[PDB]
Amino acid sequence: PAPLTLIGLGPMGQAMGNALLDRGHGLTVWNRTASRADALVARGAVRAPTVAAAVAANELVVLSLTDYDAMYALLGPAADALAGKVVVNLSSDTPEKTRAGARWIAEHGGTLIAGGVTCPPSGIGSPESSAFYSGPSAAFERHRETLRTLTRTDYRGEDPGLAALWYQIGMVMWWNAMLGYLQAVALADANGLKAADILPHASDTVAGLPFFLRFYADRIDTGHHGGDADRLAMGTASVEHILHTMADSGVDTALPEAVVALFRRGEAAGYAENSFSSMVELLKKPS
Amino acid sequence: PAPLTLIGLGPMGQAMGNALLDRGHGLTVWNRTASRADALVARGAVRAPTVAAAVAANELVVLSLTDYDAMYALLGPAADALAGKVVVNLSSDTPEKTRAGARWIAEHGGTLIAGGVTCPPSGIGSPESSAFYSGPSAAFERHRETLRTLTRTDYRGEDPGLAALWYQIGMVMWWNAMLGYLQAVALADANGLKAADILPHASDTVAGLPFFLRFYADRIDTGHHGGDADRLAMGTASVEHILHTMADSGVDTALPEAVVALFRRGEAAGYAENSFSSMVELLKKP
Ligand SMILES: NC(=O)c1ccc[n+]([C@@H]2O[C@H](COP(=O)([O-])OP(=O)(O)OC[C@H]3O[C@@H](n4cnc5c(N)ncnc54)[C@H](OP(=O)(O)O)[C@@H]3O)[C@@H](O)[C@H]2O)c1
Ligand SMILES: NC(=O)c1ccc[n+]([C@@H]2O[C@H](COP(=O)([O-])OP(=O)(O)OC[C@H]3O[C@@H](n4cnc5c(N)ncnc54)[C@H](OP(=O)(O)O)[C@@H]3O)[C@@H](O)[C@H]2O)c1
Repeated sequence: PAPLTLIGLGPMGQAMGNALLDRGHGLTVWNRTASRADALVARGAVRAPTVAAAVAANELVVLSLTDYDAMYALLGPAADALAGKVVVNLSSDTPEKTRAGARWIAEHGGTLIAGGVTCPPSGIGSPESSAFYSGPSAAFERHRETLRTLTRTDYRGEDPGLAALWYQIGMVMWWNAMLGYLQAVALADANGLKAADILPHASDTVAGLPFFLRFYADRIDTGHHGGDADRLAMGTASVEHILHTMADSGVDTALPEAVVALFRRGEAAGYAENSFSSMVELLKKPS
Repeated sequence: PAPLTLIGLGPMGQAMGNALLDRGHGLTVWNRTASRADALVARGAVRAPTVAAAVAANELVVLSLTDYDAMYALLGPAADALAGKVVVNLSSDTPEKTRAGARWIAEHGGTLIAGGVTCPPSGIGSPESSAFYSGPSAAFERHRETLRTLTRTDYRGEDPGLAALWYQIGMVMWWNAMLGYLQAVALADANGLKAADILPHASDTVAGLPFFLRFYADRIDTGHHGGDADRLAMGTASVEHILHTMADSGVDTALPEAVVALFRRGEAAGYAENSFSSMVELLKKP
């Protein structure tokens, strides 16, 4: 196993450091809050005295930070010593800001590989986990085996904005679903029900969603949103029932209102008799 | 196989009527659009000439209409014939509209059992189909074996609105995830990808949700909102990245702004260093 540097020891960074040590990689770590490296150092990791020494310790530098602005904040002061470094940035950001980070790293002599890890910390090191990757192909294949200690690698191409784009595409569905979980848990609590009580029904509901994703993927791609499978106006009545159920129980309604608002736009565009998938045409319009 | 009356012959009522005839139930049907009963009547179902005759023909009356206002419009003129009837209303609506409907059926001598079917029409009669049920237990227990012809019966309690409540609880996440799929498709199309291209990743995303449902289940229930797996402030940046990715790609941001606004309410309430699950404290009833 190759040696490498890991900067950023939040929930994800902690998990990566433990999985890299599990594999036997000579690991050099650094974190702004130094205390978060203690457990990894006790397991055999080398604590870098500074972030510059961390970068200098290896060719491969992995970052697990909140966003790309934290990269400039951490790597900025000693950016002159980034020449010849391979910076694998596993932080979420937009495709535009991801490209900007790649441009900034190249201008200082390094090369940036963009990554988007699609698993929680407990998923690091497991082969069922995956992560999108885009950036320079040669530098990626040169460090793919080390990156495969963390997750499976899904290389998307040369443009660094690709991995960030793919990460956002899945996360917009994920946050929508999990905020609906909190919304469902809040409704259950107002009626004397726990998250553990609604867990089986909530899990069965989301587990059947792939069948509908497949059924509507083919239909959306033909560009025709016929109301033969479902009628948007019936979806409006359904989400309105959710909203009023929430309000009747005294539960916050901010997100149910936003859902109803989009259906009302679908009806305002004349899509009442078409499938609810027709709203993908409103969603493609700017603003 | 007890006889019963079925009113409401849309796609759901059609499947129930066929499933009942399959098992051998004596079926009286009526629909506002009378031609909808043609296939069921050719199969042996008795067509009632009026809604009054339909209600008077049996003790068990099953409704499969749009909402509970449709029950008032339909049964209102025949409200006298409701005395002694057991109305099993399988239409989806809010718990409160269900409770008002139960009081209305009680005011006219009957008793209402509410049902929340969690399967499409093609699931009716299938063994793995299920429906929530609420209302007076004795009236439900006397007709449970007939209702079990349609789906499995999941009795949830005496409160008539309980069946609708459980239906709504599952539907919050279903619509949130499905609408998010449309958002992902639109973002994908603005960047040269089709729904077929992001379908495998979208399927992985939703199929991995039950792990996160279990992970945050007992944490939310015990009030443990620690930031060992996630900090809310990190999620704020993440949903801000989605929002500006939508904006940069020139697609709609209405729901991404609504998601960002909720996260910022979490920070505003002092939860920035807690897990994102702590936002349930903001969504809860006083
Ligand atoms: N959490 C997840 O489950 C998960 C999974 C996949 C993707 N991601 C992405 O992975 C990244 C890491 O998230 P996370 O949850 O592991 O942790 P996080 O809470 O976002 O923090 C990660 C690290 O960023 C550092 N950091 C943030 N802002 C900084 C700044 N201005 N200057 C210096 N250091 C800064 C923190 O340093 P300190 O230790 O000093 O605070 C911390 O070590 C994010 O981009 C996230 O979207 C999250
Ligand atoms: N279909 C599903 O995927 C599904 C799954 C779960 C449960 N459900 C719930 O099951 C119920 C029925 O589903 P569906 O697809 O059959 O709905 P639908 O197609 O809208 O059927 C509505 C039925 O109610 C009748 N109706 C509506 N308004 C009326 C009024 N004012 N007076 C008299 N009759 C009236 C209609 O009669 P006409 O024929 O004369 O128009 C029709 O028979 C809904 O509440 C739905 O949410 C549906």
